[PDB]
Amino acid sequence: HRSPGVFFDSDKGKTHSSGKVLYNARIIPYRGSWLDFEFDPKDNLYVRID
DNA sequence: TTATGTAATACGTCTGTAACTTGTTCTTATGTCTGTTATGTAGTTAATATAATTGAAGGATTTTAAGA
Repeated sequence: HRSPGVFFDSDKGKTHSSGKVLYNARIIPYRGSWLDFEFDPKDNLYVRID
């Protein structure tokens, strides 16, 4: 499985019309809720909870 | 020649078998009534107590309605 902790990933420029590689961070515990922090194509940082 | 008397032979026939049928008589299987016990239903309890719940997770593409 995936080790608990924080993983920093990117979409490799395959989502938006332009390249615009978008970066996100995901924290996963052994037990509990997930947290996500993404970048949008407008260069603003957003949060997702579960 | 012809009466006579035996003998073959064909037909009734008296009786022994068997089929058709009923009486009735006894036995048994079944349907029903009744009494008793277990099952199924229902109502009530009065320190006080006053916004769940449990997960779940590397998807990748299309098409089509709402929002602006």
